[PDB]
Amino acid sequence: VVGGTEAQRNSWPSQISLQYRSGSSWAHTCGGTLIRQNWVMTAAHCVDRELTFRVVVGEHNLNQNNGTEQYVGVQKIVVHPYWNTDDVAAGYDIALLRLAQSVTLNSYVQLGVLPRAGTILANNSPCYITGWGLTRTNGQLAQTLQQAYLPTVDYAICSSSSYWGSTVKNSMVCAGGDGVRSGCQGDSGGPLHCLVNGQYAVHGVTSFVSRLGCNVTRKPTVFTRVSAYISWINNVIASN
Ligand SMILES: [Ca+2]
Repeated sequence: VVGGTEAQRNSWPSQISLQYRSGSSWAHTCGGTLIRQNWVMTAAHCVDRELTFRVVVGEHNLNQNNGTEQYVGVQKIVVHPYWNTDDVAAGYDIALLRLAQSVTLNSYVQLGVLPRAGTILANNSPCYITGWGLTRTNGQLAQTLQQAYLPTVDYAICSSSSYWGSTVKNSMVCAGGDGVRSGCQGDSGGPLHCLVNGQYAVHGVTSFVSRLGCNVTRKPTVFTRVSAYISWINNVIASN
């Protein structure tokens, strides 16, 4: 997250760190949202590689013991069947991970609240992106979880020529684009939390930014629109 502030430890308890095995250690690669005690919602593109993955819940600082972490292997990966790795702009950038164990809920570990199917937010709706992604374009991952206030940019504006044009689909949510704050590599798969009727819900799964850079004016961060996939999500959990 570029232009973020450090999140309080208990603000976003559904945020997870998706990590891969790298030699004798584990490396953060993406975010995710805990949606059942044994299911995580993330981006399809985060799990294209043939890697070994684990999920960390209750995580705050990737580089130090927080006293709150639970580490769990990934047992099954269900990518949206229409996902195509060579075409992120087509959408469908969403995947569900079944965890090998059910995690224990507490102040640091909670299920993310999902929007009702079909819900579209009004332009300029208040949202926060969270994650441990790069804190600058071509920079390095955050140690501590970051948040940044990224108001939505509706489809009409986001798909206009000076924004993302045809690249953005109505199955996506755009947010930010102020040239200061943005998601960035390593935030992919994580939540966009938006305040609606007094309650934050996870409206987006972080998907992509400009090839030009993370914080680029009129290139808001783009997220898979969770509310476009509620039936798909329910169907997968029901059948697995
Ligand atoms: Ca830690």
